Amino acid sequence: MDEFEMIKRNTSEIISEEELREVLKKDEKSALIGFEPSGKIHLGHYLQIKKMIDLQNAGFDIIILLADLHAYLNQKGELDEIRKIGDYNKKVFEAMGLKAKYVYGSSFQLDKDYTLNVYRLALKTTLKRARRSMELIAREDENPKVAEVIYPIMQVNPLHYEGVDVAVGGMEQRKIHMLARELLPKKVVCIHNPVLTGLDGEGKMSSSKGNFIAVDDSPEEIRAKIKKAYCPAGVVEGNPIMEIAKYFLEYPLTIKRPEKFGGDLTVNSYEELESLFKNKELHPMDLKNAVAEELIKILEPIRKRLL
Ligand SMILES: N[C@@H](Cc1ccc(Br)cc1)C(=O)O
Repeated sequence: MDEFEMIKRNTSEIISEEELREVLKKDEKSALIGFEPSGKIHLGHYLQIKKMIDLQNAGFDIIILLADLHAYLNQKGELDEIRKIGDYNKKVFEAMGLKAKYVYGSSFQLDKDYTLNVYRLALKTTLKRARRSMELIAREDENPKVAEVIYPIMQVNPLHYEGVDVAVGGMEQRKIHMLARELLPKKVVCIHNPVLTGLDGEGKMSSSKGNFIAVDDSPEEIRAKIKKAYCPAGVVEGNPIMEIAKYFLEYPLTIKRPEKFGGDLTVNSYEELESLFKNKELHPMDLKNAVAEELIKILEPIRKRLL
């Protein structure tokens, strides 16, 4: 894989790929991701951080926006407590091996120019579109607040992207990013990462849903979570165990089993794994055993540093 293919690997879309190729030619390029700070950092976060690390390996300067004001607007609590969750997230991201600059949103998002741009964009953005943009992001609320529609307009504020060539986020961000594509004065390449399925297979992985493996989970804990996880024989779609295998594991993968079940299996790619599992040659228990043990090893250094 050249740089472009490394970056493209395991993303859901790049907007646009011709734009990304132009960016890669530059000496200096920057990529941004924002996160509302989360009390637990989970594999969904890790997947994206891994992508920022790809970008870093591709010579991008990395910026992590600790989106405290956004989290505030999205009902995650008071700013001071959010910022301390932010500082913890920074430690986790550093433990994952990311080399980045960290910025707290509230550092600049209360500046007069930033605020003026919020209001200018507020004039340009329909309520309907703002609300549509937040469907996968907004905290559940029986009586949606004005804060909900301020959030996306802040996210499209041009002062977040000045000197940034690439923005990365989950596919949940795509409607907001489409807003930005249309409104931003200077185009920024969007790279969208896939959204992991929840361990119970019931919806998307999320902090509020308690359906994820946190990167600092004890090995006992990871094993129990994976043991209970949705993982029907033969089915790859919406199978979180297969997702973990696709997104986190290295190949060739050596799947240890009893000789009773075929004995050790060596698989040279995720697509190879996909065919075996789909053909019912690899049973969920062994796939889970392998995924849990490889995942524990993957996360070990991170859990260890957070010690
Ligand atoms: N919308 C992202 C947070 C975010 C992302 C990007 C900016 Br700019 C501001 C905030 C959230 O879902 O984590």
